[PDB]
Amino acid sequence: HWGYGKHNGPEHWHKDFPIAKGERQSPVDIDTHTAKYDPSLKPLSVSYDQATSLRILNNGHAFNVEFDDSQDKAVLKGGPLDGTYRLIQFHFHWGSLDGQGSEHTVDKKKYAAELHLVHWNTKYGDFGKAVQQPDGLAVLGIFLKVGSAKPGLQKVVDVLDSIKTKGKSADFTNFDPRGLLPESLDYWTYPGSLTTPPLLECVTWIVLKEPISVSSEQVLKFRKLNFNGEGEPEELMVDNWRPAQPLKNRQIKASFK
Ligand SMILES: NS(=O)(=O)c1ccc(SCc2ccc(Cl)cc2)s1
Ligand SMILES: [Zn+2]
Repeated sequence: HWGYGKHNGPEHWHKDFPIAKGERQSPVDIDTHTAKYDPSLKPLSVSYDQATSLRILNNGHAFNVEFDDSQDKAVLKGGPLDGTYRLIQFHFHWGSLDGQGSEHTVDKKKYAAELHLVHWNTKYGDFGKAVQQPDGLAVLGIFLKVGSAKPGLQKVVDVLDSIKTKGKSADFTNFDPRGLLPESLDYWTYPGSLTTPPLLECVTWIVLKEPISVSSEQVLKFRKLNFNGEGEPEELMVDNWRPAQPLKNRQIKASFK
């Protein structure tokens, strides 16, 4: 199976998922000087007051915090988007060391981690249908830097010891994802893909400019997770990021001057 190791990592993925070498792959480097301010972009609308978290799952690649997406409870709209996109899950990508971990980069800078809030376009009815469409998903990406703790992250951190290994899940209700946002919703946006297999070219990416800060201690607990299943040789869950891919024929737009 695919993963992040030496033998099954990003440089191998194209052998089973040829779209890995496609024309709208993610992540990318965001060249801040080349990104054009687009005064026609809207403020984003992040409506998470009725979000219903259900469960957290170690899927062998990351951990996903899952939401009830059976009604418009937690939705993303506006910005570059047409229509309404429902929150299904969030997850992170992180490094073995603070100097790497993000998937997007900003003028080649790597952040310690990157949060992805994954949303699907309601016009397609369910997530599986959405990922087959070029405007099927909207992923809100937020960089993490190490400094002061993020108080709204600690609930997530504290449940990680209960889902150490692949396939473990735990009940995770009443978690408010608004506590993971930065102050500003200034963003860059471009058309891209999933950053893991199957690498489908179905995402409008919205990457916030302002990182959140989390503590060393919080990230260290991410790095205690395991890629392996229970009882299997321990492989720490670290460096679960895909590097930047060719920009090709795409324009990154900025919401801000
Ligand atoms: N890291 S990311 O681009 O946000 C991300 C990669 C993978 C997803 S959900 C993966 C997947 C894709 C297709 C199906 Cl049908 C079920 C799950 S979001
Ligand atoms: Zn992701």
